[PDB]
Amino acid sequence: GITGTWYNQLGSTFIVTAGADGALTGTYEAESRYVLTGRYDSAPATDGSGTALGWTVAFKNNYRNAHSATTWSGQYVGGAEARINTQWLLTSGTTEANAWKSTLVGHDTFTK
Amino acid sequence: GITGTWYNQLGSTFIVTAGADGALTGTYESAVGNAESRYVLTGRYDSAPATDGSGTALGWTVAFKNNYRNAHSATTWSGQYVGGAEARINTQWLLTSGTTEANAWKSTLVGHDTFTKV
Amino acid sequence: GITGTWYNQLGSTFIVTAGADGALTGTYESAVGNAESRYVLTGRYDSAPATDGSGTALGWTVAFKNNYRNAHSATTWSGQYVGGAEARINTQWLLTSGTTEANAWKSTLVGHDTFTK
Amino acid sequence: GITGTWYNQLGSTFIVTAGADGALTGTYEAESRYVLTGRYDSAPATDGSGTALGWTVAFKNNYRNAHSATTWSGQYVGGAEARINTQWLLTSGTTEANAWKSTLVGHDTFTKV
Repeated sequence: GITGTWYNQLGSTFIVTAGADGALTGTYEAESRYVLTGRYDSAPATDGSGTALGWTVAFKNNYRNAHSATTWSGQYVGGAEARINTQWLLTSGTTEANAWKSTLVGHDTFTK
Repeated sequence: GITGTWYNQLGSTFIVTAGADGALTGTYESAVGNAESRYVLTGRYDSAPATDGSGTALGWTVAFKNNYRNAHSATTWSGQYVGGAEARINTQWLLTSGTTEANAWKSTLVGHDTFTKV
Repeated sequence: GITGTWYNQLGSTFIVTAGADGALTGTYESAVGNAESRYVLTGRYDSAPATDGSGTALGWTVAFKNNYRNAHSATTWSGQYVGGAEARINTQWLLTSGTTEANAWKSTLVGHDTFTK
Repeated sequence: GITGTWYNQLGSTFIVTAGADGALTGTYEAESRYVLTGRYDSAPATDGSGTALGWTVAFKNNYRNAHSATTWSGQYVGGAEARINTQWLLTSGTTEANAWKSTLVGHDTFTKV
């Protein structure tokens, strides 16, 4: 149930395809569209546990470059209403003097 | 630059190819935890970084499933590449395990990794 | 405002008083009632927040050790108070457990809690 | 052992006094001095385990206000070269429109040297 169009809390849209080998590929939202790549556990447990996954987006496309990248780590939860629960790290490229403030942390919840 | 073999402070091995689309591909082998042999990684990087001395932002994911064993978990590394006589990849990571809704609050570990050439 | 009784998404109880000097003191309730699961908290907040609608920055710590149990672990919450009337406290936390040097890479959990008054 | 003057890799002086009832009090460094308050495990294991700790500093004093606070979470590793390893979270006050980018994360290592 991972393959699909997902939306987070701020109307961002993630279109993902989950290959049977464990690959995740797709798009993050024209000038605002970006490539995404990740991996997921293609053989989760069955004690009712979520499926672990993750992905990465570099905020560079042919229209802009913000010099940074975000990784989302979390799990897909199946049920009457499917969701993906994640936490994320965004890192910006900095000078070494500035490295201490290069990384933001947050959380996102996605729904179809 | 980024392409090559790196080692973190625990001895884990990171073998990467940085392509010109900004794709990261390679394998990861962990010196710790419930992992054995190599795992597939996939990632992205800024392939047109600032020319100002700023590091190179990157990120990647490893799901710890291979033919040897499955830890039902995935890790992401977010950080930057700093070139030079002692080139480095400084990262922070999130490790999420599959849990039941009830146990979710203890699903995610956080830490930092430093990768160097030896 | 910040002073009062709050609870997070899992029903845990936080009893906090904000001091005139930016001090935060109070108690963490794991169960509603049980005293064996009652823990001392302490923190700091911004006693003079910006006037443009920004929240109020805050932080606090709970070490999981009282008269009855010692988990050998400690949690810190970082986040902000947002008043108005819905009034919410939004945080991120870090829980560390004492470990050997060899297992330090698995000593800290991370998450987010939201509080209701 | 915990009580003392600690320095991080970036300079900053933290002065902490450890209390027998698990409390932590001190200052982060006069217009750049701030109150720090925290807790720790005053009965740690002797199996080689580190002592769990946490503290908070809100960056307002009688001179300045940055509208931000930081929490540190980690453990004291005593022994030959006493050290405190930590992960930290800094939050600033934001509108809740800028809320997704209100919180920075990093790690700090402290020595008495």
